[PDB]
Amino acid sequence: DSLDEQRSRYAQIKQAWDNRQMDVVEQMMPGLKDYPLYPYLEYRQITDDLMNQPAVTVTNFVRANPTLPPARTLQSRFVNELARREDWRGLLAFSPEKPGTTEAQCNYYYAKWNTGQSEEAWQGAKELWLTGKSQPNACDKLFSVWRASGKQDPLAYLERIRLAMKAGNTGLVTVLAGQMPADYQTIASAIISLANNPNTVLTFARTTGATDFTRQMAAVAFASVARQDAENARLMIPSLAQAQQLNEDQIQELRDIVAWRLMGNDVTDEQAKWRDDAIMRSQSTSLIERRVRMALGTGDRRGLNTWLARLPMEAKEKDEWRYWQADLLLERGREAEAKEILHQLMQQRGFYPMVAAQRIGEEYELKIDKAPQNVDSALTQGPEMARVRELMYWNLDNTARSEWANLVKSKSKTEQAQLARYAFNNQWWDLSVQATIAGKLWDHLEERFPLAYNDLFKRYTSGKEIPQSYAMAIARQESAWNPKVKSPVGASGLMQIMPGTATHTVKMFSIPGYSSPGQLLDPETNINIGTSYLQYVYQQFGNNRIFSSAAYNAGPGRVRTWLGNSAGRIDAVAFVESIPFSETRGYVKNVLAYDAYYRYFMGDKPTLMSATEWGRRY
Ligand SMILES: CC(=O)N[C@H]1[C@H](O[C@H]2[C@H](O[C@H](C)C(=O)N[C@@H](C)C(=O)N[C@H](C)C(=O)O)[C@@H](NC(C)=O)[C@@H]3OC[C@H]2O3)O[C@H](CO)[C@@H](O)[C@@H]1O
Repeated sequence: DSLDEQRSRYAQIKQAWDNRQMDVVEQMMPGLKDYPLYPYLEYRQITDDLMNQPAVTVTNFVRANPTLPPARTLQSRFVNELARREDWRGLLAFSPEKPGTTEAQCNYYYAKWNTGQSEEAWQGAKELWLTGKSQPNACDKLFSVWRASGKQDPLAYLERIRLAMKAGNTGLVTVLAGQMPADYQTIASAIISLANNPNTVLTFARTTGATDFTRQMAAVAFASVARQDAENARLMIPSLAQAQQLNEDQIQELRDIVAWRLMGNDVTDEQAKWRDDAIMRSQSTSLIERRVRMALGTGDRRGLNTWLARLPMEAKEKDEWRYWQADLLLERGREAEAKEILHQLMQQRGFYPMVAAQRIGEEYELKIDKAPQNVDSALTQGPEMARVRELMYWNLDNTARSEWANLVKSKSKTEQAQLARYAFNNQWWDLSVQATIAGKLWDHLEERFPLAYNDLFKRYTSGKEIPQSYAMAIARQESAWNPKVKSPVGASGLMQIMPGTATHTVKMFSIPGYSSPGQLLDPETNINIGTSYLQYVYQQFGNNRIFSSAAYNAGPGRVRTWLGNSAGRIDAVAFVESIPFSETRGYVKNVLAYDAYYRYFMGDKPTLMSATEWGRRY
């Protein structure tokens, strides 16, 4: 036998298994014991009949496979199965210690109650209870018996209502208030009315006794009101402060909430004056930073000087604010002071350090730390690495990511760098990036930005205007090179393409052969459709990477709106910094920095922006 022959038998047993040709599977299983992925076959077998599995079988499998990701998750999964059987005694015999998942934890504590360990059951219940998040259905029975015991502190009950409200979990706020303990029954209806409609906040505030609880509840609803109508909330502050006898800090929080909603282009002069007075009296760093961005996005020089100065000392340490301090100093004719800041920025890694270099006409120096010459360690020769090798061979990147996560975890920086280089050497691009992240190897640029799917990117950009380096930068930011990754919202593959976008792109470009979003997990298909849409927004916005990256992330419409706001009054850097969506702003910064890294590894000059992008009016 050989690894090569086992690979064929492995693919064949999975094929038979998928067809439920169990006679073939039973005959083939024994002959695959020496294949690295045999534990995955055993796991599938055990879970196939989990409802009839004795605990001893599960315990034995979990103990025999300590580094197998699914063996680790089987612990919590079986705890849930024992709960389903109502085998409380068995659950604790199988899992004497608190399990890993929340659902399993709910069942673990209910098992404790069922076996006479009430005090311990209550300690766990309270810990699972104190969250604004909706917990697993399994916890319902636990919270119920906990409350029925008389040991549930009513203050803890009211506290979860506060947490739920803050989390925006109004459905939970309502359910809790609907089952309100007698202690707080008098305000139950008011709370339900507040969660149902935040516009009842003034009524809520006036009809309930002002306490820390009602003040916090009202403050959350107030922010919901400000989001729907900033003026309505602005005008309500006096009455709310009087209704709840709010102190200075509490009144300022209300001012901050409204100020956040008056950052639009449509604000009146009265609203703008009120907003700026509120921000002047604020202690909120993020609010002041948003105001600075408003000055940057409108070309307001005096405003930039004023608001940058209002930032607390700590915020002024940030790369962006240091650059904008230098920008102000340059215009003031303080060359030496400004250029020393820019030179200090150039010594660091990132977007601004590269902007600093281009600003003063100096070539940016990439700091590249090399991994060790020898990457072969005990970690690269053990059984877990052998499983990683097989998983990657079958293109099971998500499954391999979990194995790799265990392998790089709790390792020295040296070992994590060797693992990154080992992955890099084997062209396991996503694993290479994953190891650099785990080890925080930020200056190991070669392993952080591998030339992944190079031939495909070249082929699919040769007929387009978007640079190959640019398409790769976008992919790097989107998927960290894992072709099988999907976001919570459904974005898929290397370029994180949404199903709707793929369909719309295929139609717009008359691309053949696309019939299912599942194909987005194929590297070539993903790169084909992704480079197509990227080229679309690129040409639509005049071959400008700031606009195309922002459009790829937030959509063409948002970019048009932002450009209508700045209206040709600002420069490239101010446009990037003033982007109002933090996700898109960070996305653009990362992509521009990554494109420079890719140009470098391709042998081109890594200048941050083209002369056209750098000099254009925004
Ligand atoms: C698969 C997916 O969800 N993709 C979305 C992508 O999400 C990234 C995102 O990465 C950010 C930039 C990050 O800082 N990640 C950490 C792990 C990191 O240290 N990165 C290093 C700088 C590096 O070298 O890469 C994170 N997501 C969020 C929501 O914050 C998270 O980490 C990796 C992925 O999940 O973000 C894109 C938008 O920026 C999105 O379009 C894409 O669907």
